[PDB]
Amino acid sequence: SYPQNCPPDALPGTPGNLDSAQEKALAELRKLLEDAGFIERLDDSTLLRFLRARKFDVQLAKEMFENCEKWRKDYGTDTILQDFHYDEKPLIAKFYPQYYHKTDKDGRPVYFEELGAVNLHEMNKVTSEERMLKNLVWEYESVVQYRLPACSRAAGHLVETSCTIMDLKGISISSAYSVMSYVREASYISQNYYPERMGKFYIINAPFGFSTAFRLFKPFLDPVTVSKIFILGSSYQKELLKQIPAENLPVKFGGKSEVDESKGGLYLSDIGPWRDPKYIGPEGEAPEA
Ligand SMILES: CCCCCCCC/C=C\CCCCCCCC(=O)O[C@@H](COC(=O)CCCCCCCCCCCCCCC)COP(=O)([O-])OCC[N+](C)(C)C
Repeated sequence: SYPQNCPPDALPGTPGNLDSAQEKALAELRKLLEDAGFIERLDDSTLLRFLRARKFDVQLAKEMFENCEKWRKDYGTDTILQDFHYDEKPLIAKFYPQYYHKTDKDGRPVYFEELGAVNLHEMNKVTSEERMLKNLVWEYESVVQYRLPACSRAAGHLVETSCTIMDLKGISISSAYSVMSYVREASYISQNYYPERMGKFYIINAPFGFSTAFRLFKPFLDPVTVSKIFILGSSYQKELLKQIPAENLPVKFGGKSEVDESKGGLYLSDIGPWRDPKYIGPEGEAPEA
């Protein structure tokens, strides 16, 4: 168990903040699904996320959920946490940092990626696209099962979304052509299978003409997705501190938070309430390496 209701000042159609019509829509969809033979992921949070993804259209949300359930069983997502071994992670992480550090003002996990060293040919030597997306699915289920529950216990309310920061420092804009396929697949996964899991998505240190580049990706992205994405130049600090306390924001990004050499520095640690024994529960500590 952990807090299951969003704060009351959150949007409607989120748990704890339903009107009678949203209520009836949730009970209807739940009954449809129970009739279909489903069992897992009939909790308020999940179903309201699919409803919200379809503006509370019951038949459309049901179709969404059913396709997602189908893909979970086709991809083997339900055991992926125990059946995927991303052994090449220490290699890829040196091109492509992907880490967490603490929480935002609403309790969301803060997730970071740095793209300035990503080189496609090198990682092509290290891995395949299919495995990188297996790892993406793996990190989604991991944040769901470990990070979000602890985050919810720490905030005192439900937390179901991430605060993501993606640093473009040092990318070459001409590189974007090379990753559309990957982005198309990643976004396809995030939108159809993890709906309503984005919270805020900053893009910092963006180089000039990047707003032009991002156009190549826009035909992949839901409008709800694009409304979450906030593109910034090198003046990102004030904006980040609006959303994350300085104590929780790494020093390289304008805040005051630090990680020691001992603990693996910023990249290799995984500091946050999902590491705190006060806030870990029946799910245990997140896998860590
Ligand atoms: C060799 C093998 C294959 C090769 C693959 C190589 C590709 C690798 C390289 C780079 C990958 C870059 C894109 C990755 C997409 C990340 C999105 C994501 O996580 O999903 C988000 C959906 O959000 C979207 O759908 C929006 C994505 C658009 C922004 C990306 C364009 C910037 C690229 C600039 C171009 C620079 C080019 C660089 C060159 C100097 C969800 O966000 P969230 O909920 O906050 O996150 C969930 C948290 N979790 C995931 C931890 C669970």
